[PDB]
Amino acid sequence: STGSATTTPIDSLDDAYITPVQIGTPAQTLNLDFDTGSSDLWVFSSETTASEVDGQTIYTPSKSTTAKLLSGATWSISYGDGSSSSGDVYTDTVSVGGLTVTGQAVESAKKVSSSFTEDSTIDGLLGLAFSTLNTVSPTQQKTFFDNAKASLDSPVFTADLGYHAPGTYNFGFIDTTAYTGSITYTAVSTKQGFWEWTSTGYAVGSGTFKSTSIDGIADTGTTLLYLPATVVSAYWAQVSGAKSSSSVGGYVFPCSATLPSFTFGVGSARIVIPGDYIDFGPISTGSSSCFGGIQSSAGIGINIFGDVALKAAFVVFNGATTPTLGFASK
Repeated sequence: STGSATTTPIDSLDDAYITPVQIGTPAQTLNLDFDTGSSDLWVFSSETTASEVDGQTIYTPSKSTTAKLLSGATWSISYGDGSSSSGDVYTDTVSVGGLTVTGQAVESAKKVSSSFTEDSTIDGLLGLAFSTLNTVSPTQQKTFFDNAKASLDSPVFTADLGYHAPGTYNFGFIDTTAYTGSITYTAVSTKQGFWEWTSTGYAVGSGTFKSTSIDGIADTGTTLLYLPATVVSAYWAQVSGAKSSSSVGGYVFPCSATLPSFTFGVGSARIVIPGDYIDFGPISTGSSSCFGGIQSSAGIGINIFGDVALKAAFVVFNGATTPTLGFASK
């Protein structure tokens, strides 16, 4: 089997991407944030504290003839941005782009933190990291991809995120029309539960490539590109007036600037992030200070190849017995 679904930016900045997902019988379609950095499929629901729902579409398990309470199971998750959610668990039928999994754990939110409530466009998350990170207790549950894998034509999914435009998540096949050149595959460590890999270096604009190993994670659920402070300083030094602002929370730059590109290495191959992809717009409405899309990872503990990087590539998440990642230009 295969599936193919369009993913759409939630706003004009590409702050996140939503993909429609069918849950239950009859189908209830929710727009979920596909997150290769986490491993829970959780949704706003009829169980979510009413004051914490503000415009989201909810899953109502009592209206699904295939929903079953997973007795005794609870979940609770905290994300790198400080947001969180928790609740109980159903199993139900879940379809993405024509690919169907029966008995998928659908984690129903009883509580969500303010940033989820405040984002009316995201009805939940669909985790695509390794199932070892799934938070369901006392019986850990499998991701949608893990459950689908054996049925897929090939045990892979691909992320093709757009810049200021829709893109595609495919399951079970590699669309050879969706990228240019060849796909360069690189090793993955699953020891932390992430799609963790080592970039071979970087360049800023037209500058020379610096060969240096940068371990980080391919994370569709993180907006920006988080890299070591040395790398980030080298990038922003090429932008007149750019500075790191403690009060804003990262590098800012004059909105009048033209940003240089940023290149990252995948083996001997190179992925070029155009400068425009690094512009996240005014820090507050009407400001002439703009927020940068490349930020320091120093306070995180891990480097994160988030959407800013991934949207410049066609990315293969290869879930073969030994997982690997593939990157192609497009």
